[PDB]
Amino acid sequence: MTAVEFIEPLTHEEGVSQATKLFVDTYGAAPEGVWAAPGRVNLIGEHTDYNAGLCLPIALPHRTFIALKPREDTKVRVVSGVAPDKVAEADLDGLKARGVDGWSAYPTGVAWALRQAGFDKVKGFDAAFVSCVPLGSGLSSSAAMTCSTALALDDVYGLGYGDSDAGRVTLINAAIKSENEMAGASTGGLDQNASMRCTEGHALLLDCRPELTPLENVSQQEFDLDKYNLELLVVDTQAPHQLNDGQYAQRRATCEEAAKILGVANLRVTADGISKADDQFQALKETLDALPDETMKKRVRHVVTEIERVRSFVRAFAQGDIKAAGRLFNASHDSLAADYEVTVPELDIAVDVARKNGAYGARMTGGGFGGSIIALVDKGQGHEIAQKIADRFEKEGFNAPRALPAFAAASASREAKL
Ligand SMILES: OC[C@H]1O[C@H](O)[C@H](F)[C@@H](O)[C@H]1O
Ligand SMILES: [Cl-]
Repeated sequence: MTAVEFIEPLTHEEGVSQATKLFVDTYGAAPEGVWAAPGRVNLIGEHTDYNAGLCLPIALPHRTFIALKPREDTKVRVVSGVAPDKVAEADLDGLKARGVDGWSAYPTGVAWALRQAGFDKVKGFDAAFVSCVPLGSGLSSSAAMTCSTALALDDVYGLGYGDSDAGRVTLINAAIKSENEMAGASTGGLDQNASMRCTEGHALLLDCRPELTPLENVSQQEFDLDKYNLELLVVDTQAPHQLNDGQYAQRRATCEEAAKILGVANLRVTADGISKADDQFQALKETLDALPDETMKKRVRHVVTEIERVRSFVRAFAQGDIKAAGRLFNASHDSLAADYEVTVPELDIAVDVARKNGAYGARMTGGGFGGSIIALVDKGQGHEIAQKIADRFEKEGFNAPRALPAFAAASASREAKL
C-alpha cells in the first residue's frame, strides 16, 4: 500500500511558469499576464448561501492560474493542463445560455455574463489554465476557474472592478451567472465570494441577504490556526459522485417551496425570527408545524440551526474555545447527514475516524454528495489522522482518499503582467 497523498499547492512561481508555458505551447503568442483564484473550504454555514444565510469560508492556498490574452474578435479559445492537446473554441457573438460545449462553458460564460451586463468592451480571449484545486473534491475548482477568468478579463479590458472588494462583487456575479446559466451548474455564491474576497489569516463571515451592499455583507474574522496550535486537516474522499445529478438543485427547490409556504422571501427571515425568540425551541416547533412534509421540516431545521451555528462558531473561535468550535463543526455535519441528507458513507466514515482520533471536530465541507471533509486537529496530527482515514477506506473497499494542507490564504490576484 502507498501512504496517503498530500496534494501541495502550486507556488506563485510554479503557477505562473506552468500557465505561461501552456499558453505559449498552445497559442505561440505571450499572454498579457497570469491571474489566479483560489479554491475554498467552508468552515461552517453549509447550504445556507442560497437561503440568504451566513457562511464562513477560507480561501485555500491551492489556486487555478489563468494565462490570458484578449482578442480583437469574439473568439474564445481555452486549454487546460489536464487535457493540453484539446483546445476548446466558442464565439461570444450571439452566444446564448447553454451555448457552449463542456468545461469551456465556465470561462467562456464569464465573458458572456460580462457582455450580458453591458460590458460591451469585453470581446474574445485566449486562455490557458493550470490548477492544483483537486477535481471532484468539493473545494470549488469551478469558482477558481470562473473567478480567475473574471479577474483576468476585468484587468485586460480595464473594466475597473478588480481593484476593490465592492467592485469584485460585479465579477463574482458574472462568475456565478456563468456557472448557473452557461454551464447549467446550480450554484449559490459561497464559493465565488470566498475566492475573490477572502484574506490571508481570516475567514470570511459572509451574509448572503441579497439586499446588502458589499461593505455590509462581509466581516473578516481572525482565523490564525497557529495562535491555537491547530491544523485544519482537509481530506478529499475521492468518493465517486456526480455534478448536476439533480440532488443539489432539489435541496434548493425544497428550501424555496418552504419559504413560499412560510410566506417569507427566504429562510433567513424564518431563522432570524427563531433566533430572536426567547424560547427558540418553541419558535422552531411553530415553524416546522406550518410545513406538512416531513423531509421539508428536516431541511428547514438544518438551515435554521446552521445559520445560528455560524454565529456560535465566530464567537467560539474568537474566544479560543476550540472544543466549542469543534462541537459546532460536529453539529453542522450531523445536521447535514440527518436533516439535510447530503452526506455519503465516505464522508461520514472519514468524519467518524477524525472524531475517534482526537479531532476537536470534523465535518463535510461544500455541497456534499461526495468531496471533502475538514477537521480541527492539534498541530502535527493531520498526517496521522489522514492515514487513519486512508487505512479505514481500504478496509471499507473505498477509493483511496487524498489530503491537502490548509490555512486561510489570499483571494484572487494578478500573478504576472507583461
Ligand atoms: O454550502 C453548500 C455549497 O454547495 C456548493 O458548493 C455550492 F456551490 C455553494 O454555493 C454552496 O451552496
Ligand atoms: Cl430535498
